[PDB]
Amino acid sequence: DEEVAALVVDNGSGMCKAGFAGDDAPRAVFPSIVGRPRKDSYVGDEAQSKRGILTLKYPIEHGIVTNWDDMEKIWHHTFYNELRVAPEEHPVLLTEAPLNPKANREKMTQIMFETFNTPAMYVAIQAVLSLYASGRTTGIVLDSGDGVSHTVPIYEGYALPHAILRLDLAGRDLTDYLMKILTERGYSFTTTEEREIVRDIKEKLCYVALDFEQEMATAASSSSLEKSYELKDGQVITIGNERFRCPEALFQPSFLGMEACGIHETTYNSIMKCDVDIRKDLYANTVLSGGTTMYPGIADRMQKEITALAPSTMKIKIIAPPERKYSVWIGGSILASLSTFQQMWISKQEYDESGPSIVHRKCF
Ligand SMILES: Nc1ncnc2c1ncn2[C@@H]1O[C@H](COP(=O)(O)OP(=O)(O)O)[C@@H](O)[C@H]1O
Repeated sequence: DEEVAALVVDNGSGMCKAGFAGDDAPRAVFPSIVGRPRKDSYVGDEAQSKRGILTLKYPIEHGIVTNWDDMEKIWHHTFYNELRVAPEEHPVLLTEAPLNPKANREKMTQIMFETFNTPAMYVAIQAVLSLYASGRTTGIVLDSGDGVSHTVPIYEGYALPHAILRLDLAGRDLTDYLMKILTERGYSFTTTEEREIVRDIKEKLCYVALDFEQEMATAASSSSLEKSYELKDGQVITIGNERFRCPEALFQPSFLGMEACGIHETTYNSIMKCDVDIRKDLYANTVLSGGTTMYPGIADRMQKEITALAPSTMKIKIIAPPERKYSVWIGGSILASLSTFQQMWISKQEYDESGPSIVHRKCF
């Protein structure tokens, strides 16, 4: 091979995924955190491990970069610590959130070429990459991560900004809600350490009920839905209706005091904002992505809820890839490996010729 490996870096609100184009999975995943004492800067797992003696910062808390100084440190960490490569020696494909401000796109571009001296780079919308990973160029993606969720209609490879909806309800909120209802049950999960334990309980024992009320009735009259969970100190606790009550908040945000529409309604509203001529393509190609869409039963629940909102004559299909937790990264690996994509990279030459603003033309 003549070309060096290209890098794929998925910038997540909670976890960053990094690896090499062509691979089937990211080589590294770490917390999008930077910490400094209350070694001068700590990034990733280490910052989390030593959070006791540090003040943590979340530079991309809700999907959008808010502090470029710390984001630069996360990227430095990604190259030198996680992937152990020199960025000046590899093209880099970066991901961005839907509705990312134009100025931010230019900033990312300038930093890659001027700070890291990348030989080439490109930036793609997360939702679009997930759609690519599913083998489609048209459809609507419901991306629910750690600090944010989005419904992104995509037609022929292009996201439709006017129809994109943002929901400030995701994995983080669900974890805290589970801590709250488990505490109401009689336990006590309130500390940061306990938040990590509940996050684990959430990822392992929660599920989306097909019918909330029926599930609540079953849990109230029997122990058939109860599951045991063992804490590190040996204590075994019981999780009952909390298993499905937690993710139910995605469909009924009021449980969290939020007036926002649930994910099914948000998906429907996005589709309705698109040209009537492509709505059927979206209904027939609703793809789920992100860690928060991993709950067992979520696909069937979405199918049921969307069917209730859409015309009776509409064909509804929910696609839930088993590997959807990393579909963004995988889509990037696929894209960066495409023969026709090689001409699309922004080269250092092109950057020197046109400057940061070239990103709008090259990465439309
Ligand atoms: N199996 C699972 N069930 C439910 N939630 C999960 C599961 N696996 C991961 N999560 C949650 O998904 C979120 C992270 O997903 P991700 O798409 O990586 O987000 P981001 O890109 O914003 O960091 C976290 O809140 C995590 O707890």
